[PDB]
Amino acid sequence: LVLRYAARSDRGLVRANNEDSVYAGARLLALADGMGGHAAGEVASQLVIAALAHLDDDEPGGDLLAKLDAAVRAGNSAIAAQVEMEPDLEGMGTTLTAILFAGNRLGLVHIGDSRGYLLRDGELTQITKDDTFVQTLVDEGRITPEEAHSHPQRSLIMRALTGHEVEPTLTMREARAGDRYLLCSDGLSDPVSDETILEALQIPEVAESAHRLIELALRGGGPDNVTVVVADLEH
Ligand SMILES: [Mn+2]
Ligand SMILES: [Mn+2]
Ligand SMILES: [Mn+2]
Repeated sequence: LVLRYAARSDRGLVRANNEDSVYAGARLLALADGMGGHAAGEVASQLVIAALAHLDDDEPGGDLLAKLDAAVRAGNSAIAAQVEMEPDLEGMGTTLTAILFAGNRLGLVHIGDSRGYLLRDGELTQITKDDTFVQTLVDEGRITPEEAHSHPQRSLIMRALTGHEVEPTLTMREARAGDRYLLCSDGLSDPVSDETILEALQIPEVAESAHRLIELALRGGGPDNVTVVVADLEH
């Protein structure tokens, strides 16, 4: 199995700079939505993606999940070390969603409100859980999935890599030929619904699909940095 991918990142129409970072290679897809004043979010997302990049070089083998886990923790430690060197960066952090492929298996690591999706046999499923305030309220039965869509704090992030102790979610999944994956920052999914994302993901060529996702986000106002990685598994 091989990966045919397209990655696209845009500042949007509002923000002064782009604090999303993204990696896409032969076996690793990774997306980090950074935050922090004075472009410190660029630093956090860069540091975490750089720590994961080496996972692209070799077949993971036995402990694919432990290797993903170690890379994420190494990125988180790099943030802590960078804050030590320049204490004015305190507060900076980033989400991370990444998939590492190994034949008919993949490892998924996730923290924050970036998203991973699978499109398989015409059906779209979100394979990550949002660390947002509305997700906390849904888990407690305080609101319904429907009221979450209009809640003023619906994009509010509750957990991220900030250089402190963290436990990201690690999942092993089955991967199939014909699958299409999407990684995205909340700059896509805040303005664009899953119904619309699905239509864009059925565009045959991966680069045209990714372009369309960015276009739709910008048509919804482009309030945030928007980043996507669209990838196909083929024979
Ligand atoms: Mn950001
Ligand atoms: Mn958000
Ligand atoms: Mn964002």
